[PDB]
Amino acid sequence: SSQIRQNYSTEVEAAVNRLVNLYLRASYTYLSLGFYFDRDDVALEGVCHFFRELAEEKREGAERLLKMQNQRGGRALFQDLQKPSQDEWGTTLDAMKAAIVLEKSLNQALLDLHALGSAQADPHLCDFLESHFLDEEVKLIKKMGDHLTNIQRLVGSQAGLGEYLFERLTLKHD
Amino acid sequence: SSQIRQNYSTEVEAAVNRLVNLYLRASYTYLSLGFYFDRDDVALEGVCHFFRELAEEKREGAERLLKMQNQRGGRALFQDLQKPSQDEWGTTLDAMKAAIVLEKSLNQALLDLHALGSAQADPHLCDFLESHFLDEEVKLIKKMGDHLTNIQRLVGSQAGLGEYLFERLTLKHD
Amino acid sequence: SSQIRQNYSTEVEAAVNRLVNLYLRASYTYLSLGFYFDRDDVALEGVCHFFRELAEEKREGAERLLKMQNQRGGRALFQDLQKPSQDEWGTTLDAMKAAIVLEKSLNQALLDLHALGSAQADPHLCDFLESHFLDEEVKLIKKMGDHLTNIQRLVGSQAGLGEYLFERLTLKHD
Amino acid sequence: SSQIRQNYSTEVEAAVNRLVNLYLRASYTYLSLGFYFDRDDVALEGVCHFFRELAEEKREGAERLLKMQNQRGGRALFQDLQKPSQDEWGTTLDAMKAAIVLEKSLNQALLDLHALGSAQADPHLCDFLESHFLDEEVKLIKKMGDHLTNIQRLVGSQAGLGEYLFERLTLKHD
Repeated sequence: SSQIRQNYSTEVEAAVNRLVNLYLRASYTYLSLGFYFDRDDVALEGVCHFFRELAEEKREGAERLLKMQNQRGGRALFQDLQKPSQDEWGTTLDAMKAAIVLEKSLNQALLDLHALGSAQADPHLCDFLESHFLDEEVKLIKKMGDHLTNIQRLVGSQAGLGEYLFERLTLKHD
Repeated sequence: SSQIRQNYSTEVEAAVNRLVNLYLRASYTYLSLGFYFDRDDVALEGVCHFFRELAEEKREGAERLLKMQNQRGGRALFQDLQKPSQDEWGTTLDAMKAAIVLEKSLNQALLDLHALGSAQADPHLCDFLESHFLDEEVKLIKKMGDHLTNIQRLVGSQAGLGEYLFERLTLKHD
Repeated sequence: SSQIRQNYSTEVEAAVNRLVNLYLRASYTYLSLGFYFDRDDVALEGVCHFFRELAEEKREGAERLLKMQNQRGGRALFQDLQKPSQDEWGTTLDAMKAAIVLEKSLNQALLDLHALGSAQADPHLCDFLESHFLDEEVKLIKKMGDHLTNIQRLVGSQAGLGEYLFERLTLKHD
Repeated sequence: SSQIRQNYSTEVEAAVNRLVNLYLRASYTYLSLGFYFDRDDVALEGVCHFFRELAEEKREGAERLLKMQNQRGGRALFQDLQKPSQDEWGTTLDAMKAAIVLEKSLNQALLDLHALGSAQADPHLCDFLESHFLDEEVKLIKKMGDHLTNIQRLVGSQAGLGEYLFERLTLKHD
């Protein structure tokens, strides 16, 4: 193993490596969601921008885990990154419902790793997770929850106008 | 009684103490109205913000009365604060109708205390009330009157879109 | 329930709601303590000040819990707010002793909610509490412990003068 | 009478003239109180400043009334100014006691003039009095009430030390 490793289990090392793949795959998904709203036949700039920023955020989440792996003396392993589940993502409502499901599963994975951390008695991992990932995740899912109920009230009324105005007044103005 | 008290009646002292409870209870109500519009399933940020600022304003109104009580040589008494009448507040229209009724009754209470003040021949109380509470109250109820007729024109048309746009263009932009 | 709620239990939702009531009621207690020391026959401005700033702090502690409730997917419920235990609070010593007892029970409430959070396996709650309430509470109860021993040495020597000097050199100068 | 005079009664005109004398005499009393605390055998600088600033305030109050008399079309009449009731004023406690009694009588005079103003239906006089004198008077009598209970707790412990620390920490530092 390596000279610096201390109270870092193979069970956690392997789970951190699996979580890096999940973050990296969420990133790839948001890259796909963002460039779909840039198509000339979808053309919702604010929505493209929303998903592109989250792509970057998840890539950074994966790098932060990758660096931690190395601080603890673990060794990183990279697996294939499955392409995003869909190639066309629908409307803003369909894309937001897809994104919150995605975030929810990333959050479950953090929660599972944290439970491992405490089972393994690793206070540093538990802290690392609580400090950088657990709250960010709770805030993001609430933002997305908020966006869903606002898209749902607009789109119920007049779907095309609703999508344009949400993108216009919430995503290009908040 | 206390060395500084002069032309301050027990009838007014008791009414000021009752008005502190009313302000404090209005504050608690606006705290409840504001955090309802923050729920992920209501998600109207501007409306949450409107009621949260009024919560603060009413708490300050109660403190201003509390300080006056002490300047006049009266003694403050605090009673229980009843929880807000409702736990879920409806839509922006239902919340604004509830708020203007609330303001109207606070205003009636000021008006009643002012009438006491003049019956008791207390020029300072009458001035204190006219200077800090009576005009603020008249302006606030007119603002709320204005908001009601604007929410009512939007919501008549397309209710969901109407609520989003009011929150968007009047409360996040005025 | 709500689309965003995840790993948030009823035990804890219910417990945050009651802790909101405790904070709000501590807030109301300090309002009373602060305005008591403003009475012309007590006249200790630094003490009035001390307790008024704690009233603001506990009201904000309650709003911070209320905002988290909504981020997690929980639903806020407000109960009546019991009036402060006393109407007249005695001397600075009697007031500090009551205040440290109040903070101690607030702290026990946080400590019990923290224990719930971990029994329920809620890492985010435990983190939120550790980050915003647990340390602030330890530091405040120490500041108050310090203040009691200083008031006790002063007041032991000469009562009136000891209260005046503590208010003058510790509360109007620290 | 004068081309500008309108709804100004001869009763109010005369009462303003008597209030000018009261203010001017209160001013003369504070001039005396202030230079008494400047005597080398009293030597309480903060107490001297306190009463000298009030002397100046009362002379300005008298000038405010005189300018009003002229705006209303009234005619000012000046009577003899009786010398202060005492030539030696005792201790800070005795001097504060005397001063609060002086402000109380000035305040009763304002109140009685206000009552006249309303009996005569003089809205401008009532406003003038409310705006410039009635509140200033309620805050000053509270400050003096605060000062008396602070001097009484000090002086009750060790009279010479109590007077020195009051002058030192409240009047040279508040």
